[PDB]
Amino acid sequence: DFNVKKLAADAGTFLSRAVQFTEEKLGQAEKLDAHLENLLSKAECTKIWTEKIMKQTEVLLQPNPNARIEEFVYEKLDRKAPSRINNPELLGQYMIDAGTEFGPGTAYGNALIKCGETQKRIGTADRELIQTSALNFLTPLRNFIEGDYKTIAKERKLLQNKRLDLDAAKTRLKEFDRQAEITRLLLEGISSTHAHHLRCLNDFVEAQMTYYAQCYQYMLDLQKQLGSFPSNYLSNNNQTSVT
Amino acid sequence: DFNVKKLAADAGTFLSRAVQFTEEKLGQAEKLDAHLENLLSKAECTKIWTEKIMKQTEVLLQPNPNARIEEFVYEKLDRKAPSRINNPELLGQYMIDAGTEFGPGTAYGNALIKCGETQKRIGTADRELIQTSALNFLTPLRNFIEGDYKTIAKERKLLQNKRLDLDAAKTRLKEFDRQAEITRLLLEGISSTHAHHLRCLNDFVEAQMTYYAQCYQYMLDLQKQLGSFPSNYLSNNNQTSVT
Repeated sequence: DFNVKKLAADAGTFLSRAVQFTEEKLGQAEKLDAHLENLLSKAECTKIWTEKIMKQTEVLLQPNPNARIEEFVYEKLDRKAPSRINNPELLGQYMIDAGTEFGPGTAYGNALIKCGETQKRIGTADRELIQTSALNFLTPLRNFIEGDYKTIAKERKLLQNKRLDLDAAKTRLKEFDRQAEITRLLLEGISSTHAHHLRCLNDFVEAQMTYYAQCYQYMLDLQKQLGSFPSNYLSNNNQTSVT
Repeated sequence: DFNVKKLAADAGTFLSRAVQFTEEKLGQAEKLDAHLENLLSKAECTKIWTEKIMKQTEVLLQPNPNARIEEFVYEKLDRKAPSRINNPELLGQYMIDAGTEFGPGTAYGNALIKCGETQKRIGTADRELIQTSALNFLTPLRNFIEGDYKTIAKERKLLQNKRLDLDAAKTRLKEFDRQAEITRLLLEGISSTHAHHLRCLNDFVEAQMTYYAQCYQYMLDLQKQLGSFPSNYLSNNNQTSVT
């Protein structure tokens, strides 16, 4: 009865320390009073959070910092680059050829090109889905990464550089005021004036959302375009079908 | 003016013969009169069409016979194998940790876990999407591949085997009737009695379709759960926001 005791005694420490082992892709700022160290740590969480949503919409598997390495490389122009081909275009690309190869004297000939044009028009919607996820969700946050975030990192880097310079200036008894003011104004801008990312998430969920209803209400029309075999080919003299 | 003539003269043959170069993964049956050779060729198109829809729903890129090689390997049991993790589970898996790491004294604390639980409940819907595409669309057609299609290929193989045997029996002048009857009944079963795949496509489009409306009408609720900042935090004394 002592093994299952000692088995839970050194496993509680392993279960308690299972958090601080991963989820790191950048450095850490210099350890300032709690009014400024809390703003600097909140800036570090704001940096890791603003640079950890854009890894999520392009690939479909993002549980790891490999998607953050995929996010750290960035692209501004879309020139000489087409859309990525999706599942519904390839779900109808063969079926067009299968419908013109199978046979026209059969009720599948009024049926396979209906599903083929259905999949080929969900193909343009999924071509739109990769564009509305990359133009209003990937683009302005990336331009804010290479915009004022370099200015914020520059002002806090010169803050942490010249803080030790004024430590050298004040500790010998007998560039930090203006730099700390611009840095603290940037930190209070990215904490208090945070009306930049509520709209980004609230428009990203609408940009994902307004494709699902369109392709659903277009796939509802396939039962109307395909409803002739429970009404006209149901009464066929060759075979009966499902009503 | 003769170069652009000859350039469009040898290129018409290349544009006319751009079809018969690919799209082949099995063999061809033996070349029988047109009432039986047309049924045998229709059986070959029925075989390539029935064995070329199941390659399309699992992977998202199927323009080539590599998806047909992925389709030729088949799996019956789902034992000791979980669901594949999708995009919305991984779209909220970090955001739960980001919400409990960022800060609770801010209106994002009433906002990030809302989007996180939204993405985590689209995660179960995309966990359902890989199951309704693999259980009612991949499973019974695969059981029909290793079911009566082996019987159809066996009866037509013995047809093409003993047809030359009765050619040997009849051409020397001075097992094919019953085999040809069972084979022709199987070919007329897979041509005329074709009420097996209208329901499969008509239920595959409903199985894809009834996820889109559910996740759309669940993402419409995020504007209601997130509508408190255009009504209560809009009148906040720190900052105004968007209405």
